[PDB]
Amino acid sequence: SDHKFLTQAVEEAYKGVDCGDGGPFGAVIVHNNEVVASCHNMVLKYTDPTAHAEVTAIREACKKLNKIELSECEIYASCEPCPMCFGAIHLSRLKRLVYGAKAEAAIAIGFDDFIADALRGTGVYQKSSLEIKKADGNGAAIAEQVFQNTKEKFRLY
Amino acid sequence: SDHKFLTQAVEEAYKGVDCGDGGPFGAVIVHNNEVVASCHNMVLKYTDPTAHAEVTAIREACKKLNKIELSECEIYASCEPCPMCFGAIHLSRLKRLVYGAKAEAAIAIGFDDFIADALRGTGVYQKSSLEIKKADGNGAAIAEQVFQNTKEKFRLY
Ligand SMILES: COc1nc(N)nc2c1ncn2[C@@H]1O[C@H](CO)[C@@H](O)[C@H]1O
Ligand SMILES: COc1nc(N)nc2c1ncn2[C@@H]1O[C@H](CO)[C@@H](O)[C@H]1O
Ligand SMILES: [Zn+2]
Ligand SMILES: [Zn+2]
Repeated sequence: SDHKFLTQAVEEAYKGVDCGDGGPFGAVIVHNNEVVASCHNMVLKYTDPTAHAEVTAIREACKKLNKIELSECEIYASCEPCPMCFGAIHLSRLKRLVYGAKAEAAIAIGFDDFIADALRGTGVYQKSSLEIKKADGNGAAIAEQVFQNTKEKFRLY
Repeated sequence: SDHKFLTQAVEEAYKGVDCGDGGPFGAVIVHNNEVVASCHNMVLKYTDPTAHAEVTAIREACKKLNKIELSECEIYASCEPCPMCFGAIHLSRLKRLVYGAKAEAAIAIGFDDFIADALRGTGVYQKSSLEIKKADGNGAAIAEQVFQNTKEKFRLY
C-alpha cells in the first residue's frame, strides 16, 4: 500500500511536468486505502507559487471531504516536503507522511536549498510529532531518479 | 508608510472575524505604497487549512500581477507568519516582511504553538535573507489588541 501510493505520487510528478503544470512533484492523500486527492505541482498552471503538490492535494482533499482537518488521512509525497508544505501538512492535521526522495535530489538539479527544519528535527521553535516515513528500496530509488529523468522537460521556477 | 499598511492588515483581521471567514489575521501586499492585495484568513470560508491570510494575499497578488514572484513587493502581516506562510513568503520572493504581533499573542488565545524558526533566526536547514521588521509602539499595540478584542468571536482551527 505504501509502495502503491508513493508510486502514484511519482506518476503524478511525471504527469505534471509533462503537462507543463509545473515541477516534477506529486502528492496523494489517502483515507483508509481510498484515494481522496491525487495532484502535482500547479505553480505554472495556476500562477501560484504556493500551488505545490502537497498544498494542492490538501486543498482538494479538504474541499472533497468538507472538513479542514485530515486527521484520518495520510499523505504520500514524491519528494520531501519543503518548509511551506510541511507547515501546511501540520496545519492539515494529517496523521502520517510518507515521502520518496530526499530534498537533496531536487536541489541537485537546481531547486532552492529550502529544507524544513521541523521535518528533520533541527528546529528550536517548530516541533513535529507527525508520523514521518522515509521510503526505502525500490520506490525510493524511483522517486530519487525522478529529478534526473525530468531535468530537460521543464525550466525551474 | 509601515503603520498605514499594518493597520490595514489589522482591519482585514477584524473584517474577517466579523464575516466568519476565518481567524483574526490579515495580510496586505503592496508595491511601492500601492496595495496589490488585501486579505484575511479564509480557512472557514474556503474549507482550506492553507487559506491563511498571508497565503491568500500571496495568491491574490500573484494573480493580479500575472506572475509567480513578487520581488518588488512587501507584505504586512497583522501577526507573525507561521512556518507555512513564512515558507510561502520565501517562495514568492517578497522582498520585505513587516509583522505586528508576536506569535505568542495568538497562542495566548488558543492557537497552536506553531512558530517559524527561519523568521526568528533559529533555522538550520531553512535560512531567510528577507528583510523582516517587527512592529513597535502603536502598531504593536494595535496588532496585539487584535487578539484580546476578537476573543471568542470566532471558531478556532
Ligand atoms: C510542487 O511540489 C513541490 N514539492 C516539493 N517537496 N518541493 C517543491 C515543490 N515545488 C518546488 N519545490 C522545491 O523543492 C524543494 C523541496 O524539496 C524546494 O526547493 C521547493 O521550493
Ligand atoms: C490565517 O492567518 C494566520 N496567520 C498566522 N500568522 N497564524 C495563523 C493564522 N491562522 C491561524 N494561525 C495560527 O497562529 C499561529 C501563528 O502565529 C499558529 O498557530 C497558526 O496556525
Ligand atoms: Zn512545498
Ligand atoms: Zn500561516
